Amino acid sequence: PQITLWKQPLVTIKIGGQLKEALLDTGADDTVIEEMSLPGRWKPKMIGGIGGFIKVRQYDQIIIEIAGHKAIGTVLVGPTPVNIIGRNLLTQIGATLNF
Amino acid sequence: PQITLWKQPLVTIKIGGQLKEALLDTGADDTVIEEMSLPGRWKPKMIGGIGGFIKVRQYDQIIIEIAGHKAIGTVLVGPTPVNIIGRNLLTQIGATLNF
Ligand SMILES: CCCC[C@H](NC(=O)[C@H](C)NC(=O)[C@H](CCC(=O)O)NC(=O)[C@H](Cc1ccccc1)NC[C@H](CC(C)C)NC(=O)[C@@H](NC(=O)[C@@H](N)CCCNC(N)=[NH2+])C(C)C)C(N)=O
Repeated sequence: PQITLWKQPLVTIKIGGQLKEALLDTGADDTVIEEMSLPGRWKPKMIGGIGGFIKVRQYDQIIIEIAGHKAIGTVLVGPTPVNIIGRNLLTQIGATLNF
Repeated sequence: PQITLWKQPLVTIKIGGQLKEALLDTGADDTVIEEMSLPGRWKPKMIGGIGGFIKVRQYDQIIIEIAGHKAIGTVLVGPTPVNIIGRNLLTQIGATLNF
């Protein structure tokens, strides 16, 4: 849909069968969720932003539904202060901000 | 001017008289520019992100130009790894997420 920004762009997502709330983040390359149990083998990685770098577990080929829109890709799980859907997944669902 | 999210949504902005490039970040409640000498009375602030907090100076009622669009607002200046336009300014240019 068309989402304005007077409020944070939070939507609901379903991963690993459970619901969770996440922020549509245009400033992130990747998708990162707070620590949870996800089926599948994972690989340790480091990612950074403001503040610095944090360790996370990278899960490849995760099926995720973001506002009823399916994507299947890389999700990173670790201690992010907020769950964010980055461009890696936003691209999959056809998100554009525009002009 | 809206955050064309796919490849890093970077655009030209004008602040304090200098031409700059910034990342349009839904998910950035704030705008934070690279260290620079802006005249104007400030307030010391601490903003948090991915891996922690960063000390920045807060300037209010700052006039900036985002992809040829005029906006006025609170700009924070500090040791940021990239210039970030946050929702506080994105809303004034009418930027929206579309999928
Ligand atoms: C595919 C490559 C992956 C490998 C990895 N890549 C990265 O780490 C890439 C560059 N990082 C990013 O893209 C990260 C997000 C993590 C990620 O995407 O993986 N982006 C980010 O962290 C971007 C800013 C940024 C962009 C580019 C470079 C640096 C920084 N900010 C995202 C973030 C979202 C929010 C939900 C936490 N927003 C902010 O950090 C803004 N903060 C705010 O708006 C605060 N008011 C939010 C509350 C914080 N406080 C609290 N909870 N008590 C700030 C910019 C004013 C690497 N190691 O190089």
